[PDB]
Formats: sequence, C-alpha cells, structure tokens
Amino acid sequence: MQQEAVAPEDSAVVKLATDSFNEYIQSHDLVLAEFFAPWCGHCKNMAPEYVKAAETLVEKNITLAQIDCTENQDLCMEHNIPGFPSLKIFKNSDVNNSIDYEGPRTAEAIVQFMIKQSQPAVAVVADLPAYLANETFVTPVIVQSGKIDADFNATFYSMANKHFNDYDFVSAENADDDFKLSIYLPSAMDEPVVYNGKKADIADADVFEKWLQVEALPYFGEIDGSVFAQYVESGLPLGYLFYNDEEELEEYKPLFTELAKKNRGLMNFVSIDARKFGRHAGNLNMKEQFPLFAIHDMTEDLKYGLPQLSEEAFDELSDKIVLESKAIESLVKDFLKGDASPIVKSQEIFENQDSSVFQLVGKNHDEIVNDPKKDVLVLYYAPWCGHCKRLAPTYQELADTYANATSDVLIAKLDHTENDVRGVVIEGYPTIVLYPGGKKSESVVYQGSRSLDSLFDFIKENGHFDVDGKALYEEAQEKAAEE
Ligand SMILES: [Ba+2]
Repeated sequence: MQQEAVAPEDSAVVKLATDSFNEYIQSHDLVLAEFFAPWCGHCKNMAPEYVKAAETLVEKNITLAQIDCTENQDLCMEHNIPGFPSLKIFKNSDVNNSIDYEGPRTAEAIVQFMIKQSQPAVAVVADLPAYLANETFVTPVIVQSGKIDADFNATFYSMANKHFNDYDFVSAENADDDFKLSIYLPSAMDEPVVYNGKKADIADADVFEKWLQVEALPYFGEIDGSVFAQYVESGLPLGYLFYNDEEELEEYKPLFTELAKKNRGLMNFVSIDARKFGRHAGNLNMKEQFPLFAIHDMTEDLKYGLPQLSEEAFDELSDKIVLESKAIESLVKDFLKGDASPIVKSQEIFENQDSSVFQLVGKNHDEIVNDPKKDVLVLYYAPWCGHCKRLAPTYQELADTYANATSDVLIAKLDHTENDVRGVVIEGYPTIVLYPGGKKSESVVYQGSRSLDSLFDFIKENGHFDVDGKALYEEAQEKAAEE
C-alpha cells in the first residue's frame, strides 16, 4: 500500500494511548513519543525513518512510541500538542518533563539525538584538558571550575538541563583555584571566553542566560533552522555569507572569523549554504547571486549588502562571483558606524496606464505620499488576496470620483508583496492609510468597512482639504441625468 503514518504494529515502535501512556512513561526512563494524526502527509513521510530508528534503538533500552491524537484527544490536550507530527522526549520516567525534538526526521538524526539524551547533562571531571582534547566538539562547552559555591552550582546544573541540547556543560571543581565560568568555542578551544566576575550576579539564572545568549555562539558557524533562533536570541545584527560550495566557504572563513572576534558583542556572522537556502536572499532583499554578503538588523528590520549585478548582467556572467575582502570590511565598519544605506525592495516604477488609481512602488512611495498639496490614500495589497480584489471596483470608482472633479486627492495602491515601505506595516491586506499633508500627522490608518461611503467620509473627515466625495459623488449622478 501507499505509506501510512502509523508504524507497522509488529515493529519496535510502541503504540500508546490515553489509558496506557502514564504507566508506560513512568516504567521507562527514556521515551521518544510521536503525537500524530493519520491524515497528516508529513506524518506519513517520516514513518519509514521512525521505524528504522526504533529498530536501531531497541539495543539501547530506549523506546519510540506513537500516539494517534485523533483517538487520544485527552492526552493530546494534556501535552499541549500544537500540530503533527510532534516528537517529545520523556526523561526520568516523568510525564511532566518532556522536551521537543525539532531536528531532521531521518533515522540517523533521530538515533544520534536519542543517544545523546541518555548522557549526563554535566560532565564531572578533574582532568579538564584531557576532557577538552579527547572530544571534537560541535557546540560551545560551558565549564565551571575552581572553588564553586553551592548557589552557583545549582544554577549551573539548572542551565545544563535547560540547555542540554545547545551546549555541553562541564564541572572541573578544584577548591585550590579561583572560580571561573568559561565558554570554549569549537574553533578556539585553546582559548576560552571567561565571564567577568560579578560572581554574585552570575548565580542569577537571568544574568547567566543573557551571558550565554551573546557569548556562546560560534564566531563563524553555519546557520539553519536548528540554530537560527539562537542568533535571533543574541539581540544583535546578523551578517550572512551565502556560499555555493564548501571550497568557496573555506576562502571566506579566515576573514569572517576575524571580523566576528573583533565585533563579538556588536554583531554576528554566519555562513549559509546557497544550494540549501538561496531563497533566503530575497528575504534579505538581495538578488540570488552567490556568494553574497548581507547584514540584517533584525531589531530594526533593515537590510544591507554589497552591490550585485543587474539580472541582465548576471545572466550574461561566464565567471565565478567574488566578494572582495576590503568591500566586506568596509561595509561592516560602515554598518556599525551608522553610515551605510539600507536596501529597499522595489518593482520597476510603472510607465503607468489609464487608471485614476496610481500604482506605487517602494522606490517612489515616499515622495508621492509625502507631497503637501495632497490628500493621498494608499491601499497596501497582495494579489494573493481575495479581499483586495473584491475592493478593486470600489477603489476604482473612488479614484474616478476624484479624477473627474479634483486634483486635491491622490488614490494610490502598492503591492507590498513586491515593495518595501517604512513606518506603515499592518500585518494583513487590505491595509489603507491616508496621508493628508507634509505639515499634518499621518496617524490616520483607516478602520471600517471598505464601503465607498466610509472611504469618502474618511477622506472628508481626516483630509486636509475636506474634500466631500459623497456630495461630489451625488453631483456627478445628477449631472449625468443631464441636469
Ligand atoms: Ba566540594
């Protein structure tokens, strides 16, 4: 048959239900539970890999279970299941400590993650250099060492537990040395980042958290879903190097590792695989032309990057693209100074056609919307949007009402899907803002039905020129009656 989400009932996988779950978790110390619905295609896509991991994992006295939520709603509510599939790890035979699996749903990724969960949250050692030399680490290593006080120790363990799948935690206690808290980063293992001893402070878990959010990031690692939130959680701008092959990345690693060490505290730098993630470039409003270097200020949502080819030039490009070191270096220091121009996404300005409705792009938006001789209505839209299309004939008859009788009003539309705009970012579409004047507040976002009269009255009531479009509409109608 075609592949189903439920595992074959004779496999290593264990079927768990409302009345059997608790007894099962609390007699088994490490359990991966899949909360699924049979109608779910991603649940079907992963079943073969789930079974293949469950097999590989019997060996280790670690269970993989399945709960079908369409039959176990009580259970799915109790575990707060948001969607399918949901993979939860129950540890220590306790149905109240679970964590989410968020990694690749492949057999190999699932067995690796589950074996890790059997390992202690803290490595308790005396010989620390042996420990650090023996393992090739892929994540930062958080080490407490020296004379460790009880209060800090509790915080440390609590963090080891909370951050179990983010960092490795080591306790190298030595009552003859001064306390240290250190981070070892994978590229610079012979050179820890040591906390700056407000020691009473660092046993506060918030102080501890904030320190980690910034300091416990590779200087120049690879970004992806598993780790993106960590870069966002630092609170700091993100530099992206898009690369299209590992040999090409290897050319940029030394410069970006230096730039990263230099500006650690100020921004981050990540490598990002163009083959896997080229798409993301438009998200940074860059062209998909790699390698590329861009900076995203996430807090401000401004985007910056190094100039690229026009799409014409690029399509006649017989050469590898190179980013010059100096241009990269230049943009970084400019960005961090405040000198550096964000990139604004825009369609080509329209040659424009016989509509009274002005079609704006991100390029020409401000000039026109700002102009003090106005009252400017802008409809922000997407063509992916029924309601915006619904409105079209109303928006057109509103534009015609004014075009006929006055120049004191501009009625305009911008496709937000294809054009950045600043200061006016309501989530959905349609969104409508009225710009009355360059010595007038904008704070006139429209709420209401998009009815013609609501819109006429809006412009009338909140417009600098008090243009009474209703009256004016009534006029046209009588004059059309040859009157
Ligand atoms: Ba002791």
